[PDB]
Amino acid sequence: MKTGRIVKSISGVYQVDVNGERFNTKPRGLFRKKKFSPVVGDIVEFEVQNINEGYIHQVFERENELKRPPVSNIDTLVIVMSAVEPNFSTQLLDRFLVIAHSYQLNARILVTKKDKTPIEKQFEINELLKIYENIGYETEFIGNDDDRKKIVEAWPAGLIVLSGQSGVGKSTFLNHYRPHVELFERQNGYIADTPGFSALDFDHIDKDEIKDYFLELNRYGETCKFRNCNHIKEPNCNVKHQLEIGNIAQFRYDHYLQLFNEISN
Amino acid sequence: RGSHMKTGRIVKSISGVYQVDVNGERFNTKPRGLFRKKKFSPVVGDIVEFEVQNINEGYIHQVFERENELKRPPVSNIDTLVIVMSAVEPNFSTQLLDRFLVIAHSYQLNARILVTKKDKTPIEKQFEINELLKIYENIGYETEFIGNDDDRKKIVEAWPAGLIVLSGQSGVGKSTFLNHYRHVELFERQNGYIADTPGFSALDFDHIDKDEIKDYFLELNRYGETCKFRNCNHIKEPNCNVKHQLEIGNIAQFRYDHYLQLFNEISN
Ligand SMILES: [Zn+2]
Ligand SMILES: [Zn+2]
Repeated sequence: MKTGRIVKSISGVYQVDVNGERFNTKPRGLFRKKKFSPVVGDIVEFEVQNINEGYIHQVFERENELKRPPVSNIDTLVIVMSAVEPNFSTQLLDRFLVIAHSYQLNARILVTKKDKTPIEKQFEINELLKIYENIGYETEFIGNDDDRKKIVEAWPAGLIVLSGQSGVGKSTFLNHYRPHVELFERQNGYIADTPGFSALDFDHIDKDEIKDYFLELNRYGETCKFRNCNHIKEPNCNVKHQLEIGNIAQFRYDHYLQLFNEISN
Repeated sequence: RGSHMKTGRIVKSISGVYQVDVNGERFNTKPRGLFRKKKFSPVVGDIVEFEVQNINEGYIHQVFERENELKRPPVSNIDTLVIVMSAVEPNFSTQLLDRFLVIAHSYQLNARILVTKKDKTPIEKQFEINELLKIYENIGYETEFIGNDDDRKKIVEAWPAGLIVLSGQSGVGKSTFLNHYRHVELFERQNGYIADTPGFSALDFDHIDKDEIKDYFLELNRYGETCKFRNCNHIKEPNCNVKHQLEIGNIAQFRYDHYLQLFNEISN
């Protein structure tokens, strides 16, 4: 028996990587079901046959997954934002982070097009990224002067998936590895060759979960007077309080309220 | 207005006054003479009978025989020792966990296993760890694997009734469980109490003989019953059921390996 990640799917043959060695595996004889469809990202236990073939015994229960593209067990969603063309937007970035955590994904932030960004504007984005760093995210600000392969190689261990709108430069990263979805090797893991549905979407989300996905509202929410305080019109609200003494950025709370209202309608 | 003689647990010990919890009510008790005359040696966790004096104080009558204890810190009558290990920072070690379980059972403590930092752990490593925890489960331990997402107060509340002591080394996430509650003190929870402790160490080559080690590998204990050899240490003895169960996969190699290393280490 061997364990590894499915990196490639084609006509019901699943290619599992085990310590850099590829095995062309299939489902064992019995399996056809609603719970019988492996995806790229799946961790499987398989029995070796014919040197580099095998028969999948179990698919481990997925920690997470996306439907478009179909990919499971994502270790880090990199949210890719351009500094210009279009302008860096905390409204958009806050939306993306919320959707990331709605799918249970760890996220980090990558800003592109530094070399096309006026330095005064660069310094504005820097102070904004420090508020995201306060909240708990890793942030990077790059342009054409930075080695993209080494950026990708240095990201945390495991499966990287890139997410972000068209034209932010995701393919500039994905073409150091590439030329449906396939995983490619990094020194300490993998990267998917297809972005996470680009401008990512929420799937099902209720108005009461949004505060969970603002990680600082989540934290500061723990002592709000009301049990399930939405931090909107509740008295004795510690989010309102931490906002008032400046440990929550106003744009974060503004975006929270906008999204809360959007989801209710 | 209540009864005269009461039984409960010492939750706090400060300068010769022993605070005793009787059904959620605290009584500050001591021996009924000069503190000098050293009559009782009570420890946090002790079950004691006292006579009620001046409303919410008392005279200790009797400390019941300890079912178990630690000397460091000094705490008796532990219902569950929770061994807290990180998945990462530092890396999960079946070597260290096996050692901790041996110390635990050497003090006749029931143990369970808590792994932290799931959220900092690459998913492929998480599944490796889930696969190792299933082996400890087959051996008969309760196991949990948590990160930041999980509700601590809730987990710490859902553990078996009575006194929980968390044990594990520096920087593993233990402080985080206790902050929903706050030498040593017990804090009330629904269904019992909880306390802290800084992990084990010089407790192996402290009171354990080479011949006891196999008692505290719970599956070696159980399989050892039908070894032909008297006092079988499962090393080179023939007609060894441990060696046999191992050969057919009922004992994990890493368990037998850790047993062998520890045995050789205590032969010094
Ligand atoms: Zn609130
Ligand atoms: Zn034996």
